[PDB]
Amino acid sequence: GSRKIIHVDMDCFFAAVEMRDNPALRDIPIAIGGSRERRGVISTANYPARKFGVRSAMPTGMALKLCPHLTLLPGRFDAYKEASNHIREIFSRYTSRIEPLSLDEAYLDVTDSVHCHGSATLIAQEIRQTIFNELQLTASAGVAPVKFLAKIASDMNKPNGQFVITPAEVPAFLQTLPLAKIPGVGKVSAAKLEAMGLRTCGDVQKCDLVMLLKRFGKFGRILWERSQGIDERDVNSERLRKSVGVERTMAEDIHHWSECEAIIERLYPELERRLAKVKPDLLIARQGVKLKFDDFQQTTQEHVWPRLNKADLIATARKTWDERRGGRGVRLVGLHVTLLDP
DNA sequence: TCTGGGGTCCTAGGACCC
DNA sequence: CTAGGGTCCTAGGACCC
Ligand SMILES: Nc1ccn([C@H]2C[C@H](O)[C@@H](COP(=O)(O)NP(=O)(O)OP(=O)(O)O)O2)c(=O)n1
Ligand SMILES: [Mg+2]
Ligand SMILES: [Mg+2]
Repeated sequence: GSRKIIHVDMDCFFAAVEMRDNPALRDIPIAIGGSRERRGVISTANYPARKFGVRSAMPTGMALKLCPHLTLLPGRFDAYKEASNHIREIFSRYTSRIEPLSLDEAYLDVTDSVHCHGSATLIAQEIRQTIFNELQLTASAGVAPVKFLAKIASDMNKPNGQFVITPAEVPAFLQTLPLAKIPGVGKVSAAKLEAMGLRTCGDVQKCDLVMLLKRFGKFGRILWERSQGIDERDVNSERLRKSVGVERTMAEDIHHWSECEAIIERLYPELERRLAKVKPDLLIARQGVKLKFDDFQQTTQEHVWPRLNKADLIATARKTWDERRGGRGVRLVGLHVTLLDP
């Protein structure tokens, strides 16, 4: 039969949090990101800032050119994590089939429920209302027979709204639905599709799957599927974090290896703590290092390793710095571990 | 404007053992 | 009648939040 998926997405998450915890903001253009001297980027802006065209992933200086009297906050992640924990707890009250995607997003599966007589509409409605009650903070939601359509639905009545797609409304919805709205279809893909001539799902509904498979491979057949309205993916409930990293971007490029080693030594204790929380004994399936150069090119050097240790990371780093650097300076130094299957 | 810090999933391409 | 060609790694892209 038809499944019942709800996707929930907080509104302007970080900015919403700083707004609630300080309404002295609330009406000024603010953004969470790094400082311009520290070569930072906008993590998120509120609507008064977006008004000036300030977006997430935008370099901070650019956001400042668009909004000089922007109020930039560094971030308070433990609070965001508190809110995430909270809304997840709320999600549980209605179902066990919950797949978190981030601090502020999740998929919920509710096709087997008595909570609103089967009304995904009313359960979503509730969830949002109690998020506003308990957390004093808004939320938007989408409802659909499949994941990606619930994702797309949760945007369509944003902010503090919800939207519901029924199996009856799907082909109508799909005929004029732009490809760039489907998750996983970013600007590169959305360009290749333009050259190919594809803009709506309805355009893909009438092409040749052999072609998409030849020019896109996987996440090419997916497009054909989603355009036909198929997404047989399921809420995972026990999806676990496969990797953990810690990386730092410096205010000035470094050109001395001593600087690099020093930075690795400042970063490792932080890779320690975070690892000592999924595996307090220090797992490792693989470990590795990351260098970003002045020309904004990066390289990662990882390998199979038994257990987390600094010496191997510094060896690998001294080697990555002597073999891939090419006289360049480095803006970013990073540490990284992959984790085991169980 | 001069571009973060976390992560996900795919793929090419090399290297090694058979 | 000095394997080649298949596996399994690593590096990197694209995308997500
Ligand atoms: N590039 C990005 C995008 C998201 N994030 C963080 C900041 C956001 O508050 C949070 C939520 O992701 P998001 O839903 O895409 N953005 P946000 O909730 O602020 O906007 P809306 O969902 O209301 O449109 O992730 C980030 O740090 N870097
Ligand atoms: Mg989001
Ligand atoms: Mg959001």
